Amino acid sequence: WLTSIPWGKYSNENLDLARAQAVLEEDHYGMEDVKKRILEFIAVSQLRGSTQGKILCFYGPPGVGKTSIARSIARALNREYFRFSVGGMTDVAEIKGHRRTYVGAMPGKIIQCLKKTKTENPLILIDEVDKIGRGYQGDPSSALLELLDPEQNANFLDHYLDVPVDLSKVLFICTANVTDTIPEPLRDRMEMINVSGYVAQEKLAIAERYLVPQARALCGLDESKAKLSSDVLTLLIKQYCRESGVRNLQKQVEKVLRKSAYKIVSGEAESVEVTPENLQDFVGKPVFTVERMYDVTPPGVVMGLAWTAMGGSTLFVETSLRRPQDKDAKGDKDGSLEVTGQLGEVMKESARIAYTFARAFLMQHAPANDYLVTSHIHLHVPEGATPKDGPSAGCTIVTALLSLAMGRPVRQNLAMTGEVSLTGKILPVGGIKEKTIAAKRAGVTCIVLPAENKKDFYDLAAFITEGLEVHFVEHYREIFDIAFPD
Amino acid sequence: GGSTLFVETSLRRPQDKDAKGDKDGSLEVTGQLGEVMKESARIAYTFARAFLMQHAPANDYLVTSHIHLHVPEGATPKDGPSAGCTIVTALLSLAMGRPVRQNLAMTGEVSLTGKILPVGGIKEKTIAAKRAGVTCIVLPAENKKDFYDLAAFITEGLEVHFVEHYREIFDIAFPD
Amino acid sequence: WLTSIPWGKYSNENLDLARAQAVLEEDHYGMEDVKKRILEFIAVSQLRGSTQGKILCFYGPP
Amino acid sequence: GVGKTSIARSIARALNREYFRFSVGGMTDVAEIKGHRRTYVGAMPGKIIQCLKKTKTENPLI
Repeated sequence: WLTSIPWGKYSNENLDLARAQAVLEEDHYGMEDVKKRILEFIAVSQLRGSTQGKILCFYGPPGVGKTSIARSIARALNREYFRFSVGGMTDVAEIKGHRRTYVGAMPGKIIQCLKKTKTENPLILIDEVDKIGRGYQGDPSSALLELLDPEQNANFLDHYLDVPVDLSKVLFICTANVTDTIPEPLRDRMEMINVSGYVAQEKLAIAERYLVPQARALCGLDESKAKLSSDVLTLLIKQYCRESGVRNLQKQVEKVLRKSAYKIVSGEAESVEVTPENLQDFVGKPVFTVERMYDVTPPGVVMGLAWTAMGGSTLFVETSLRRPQDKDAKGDKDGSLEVTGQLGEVMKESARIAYTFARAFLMQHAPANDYLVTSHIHLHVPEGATPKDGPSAGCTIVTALLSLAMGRPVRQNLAMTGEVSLTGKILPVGGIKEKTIAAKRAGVTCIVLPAENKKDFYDLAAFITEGLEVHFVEHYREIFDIAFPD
Repeated sequence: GGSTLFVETSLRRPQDKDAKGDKDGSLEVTGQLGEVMKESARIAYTFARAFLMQHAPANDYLVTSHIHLHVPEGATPKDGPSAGCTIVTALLSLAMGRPVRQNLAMTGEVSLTGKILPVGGIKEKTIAAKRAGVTCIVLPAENKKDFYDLAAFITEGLEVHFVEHYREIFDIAFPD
Repeated sequence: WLTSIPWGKYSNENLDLARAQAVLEEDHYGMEDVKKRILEFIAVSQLRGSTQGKILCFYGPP
Repeated sequence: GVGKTSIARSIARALNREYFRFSVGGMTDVAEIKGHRRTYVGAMPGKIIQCLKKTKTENPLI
């Protein structure tokens, strides 16, 4: 075990920027930030000699190409590759081996990585960093810190092998679908890159240039026998697949290619020209026949954008009058409110703040409207949004409560996300790009965002912001003139 | 497999504690309820209340009455919320007393407003209903393909009913 | 234990689809999805040559 | 991000006494400070023991 380890053996690293740039572009679509960061890394390493190894993490929805882009980076840089599923782990021993006192004790897994790669400047991937239990007899995060410290990593040693080994030239990648649960000490030490979903156009491009040939090769097929139209892929994306990722699209394309291969072997068509008419037999029938859960937004229900752990979503904040408005015409009782959605205490406080603001705003605008003051109401804000992004539904909550008070439905194909501050001031929120792609995928044409988030919508591409009559606000009153124009 | 579970509702307390009383008609739920299913039961409760208020405003039963509902267990938590429609119709029947139409089954999630979402186990629930001997089955519209992907011999003897909103169901179980 | 292991020994695999389909229909009724999935697996393994191994689960009532 | 760790390093450099760091935050078990009983299979001493071994000094800067 000691001898098989490389010692001073550094894998030759690619340094030409154009070549690695082209490799990354041909192995992947989009991901401009990741490719630019790798180009900066190569430029630094070529401008400072020794092949330093920098740490970073890729945060984004699944089925986006994090493992694939890391593999492409290992390929382009010419350095080796090795991954590790840290998710749900509770035994640090595998990273440190043992004390050597066991029967044939093994070293740490990084020792195995160095042995297999045979070189001391490899690419290492860590998947499900956010899923670490860090429970009893575990706490591997500390070891991870020991690994990811810019200075301590240089003297890393194992329980099995107490000799130190340099981990400064080793490049580290980490992948997660959310940035909150990952430990803060581990969070700070490494930078954080956003690979954020795809719209139908990006998914179609990825499928036609990366998924279809890949699965044809997987199914032992050629570009002539199995033919898929871009229209077929678009229809599949719209109806057979509803998420920000690409994984389910991969499953469907693999299924159709499997059926095509079977039809070629035992069937009659030496080659197949897949079309939607034939897509029905190749896959089945549309699963998501509805673009949205609602299309008119009746009174008391409003669309909102949620930055759930898996990309973005178009949730529907709903309200109902759960008691007769007039128990006693003289009665000056409080219009109690019930809230559902598995809400935390911060969510409950935000709902209370939105309730107070809605009452005040009605009293300012419709003083005779005692509906909100005197009515027992129930609002359901669907869960799924991360707790940090949850308070972004206050704007929805307010407009939905107003609509219920006056009965005026919110404007159709309208989505919003923002945070109220007990007076109407709308604050910036996170997950702007995921929410934008969700709204685009849901048919939203008008979108309301805080002014402070304007940039996170303007830094987006142009083909991701077509038909979105954006509405940038700082105070809630403006929205009342948008959601309720008349 | 699948089963047919009879959701039950009872008035576990006197309706007229005080004629002028404006107290909430609280509801208790049995069936080893999880948090998600408890929230689904609450949502169905409020939806049924609002539905009565709209359809029968003079009916204060669901509002001024303390009720108990039991959903028989066996269903996995994922499929649990599918009984929201059953809960709503059971509460409505207890409110008006009109017994639900016989040989009628239903399953579908509710969204605090009556919109009905697709549910899983369509084939398994269909065979459970067929073995149970029903004729009218209510399913979400979005589940329709999952019911039409079944064989032909597996659907005779029942009149399927597809829906995307609960009002249609109120027009089915309570035709009169 | 080390020597008793089959090293490089691969059980000969049926590849014809008619006979396998008839066998599946003879030994069972229904399960059409499973039967056609096995047919597709055999077709893929035959087209690509080597007897590829694949993972799949059968979920249903006991 | 003010320079507490940096100025502790500077103090260790100036005094010439060795330096070592120990993150006690988010920590529950006392084992990492006092090791183990030496009887548990694969037992380890306290992290301070590792510090004393590494520094090769009796008066380092922890």
